[PDB]
Amino acid sequence: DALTLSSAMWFSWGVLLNSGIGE
Repeated sequence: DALTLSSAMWFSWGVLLNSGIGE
């Protein structure tokens, strides 16, 4: 439930980070 939904929301943002520094 909220575990996969939570960690998931967290994963997306973690991508954005490495996606801005990584391009």
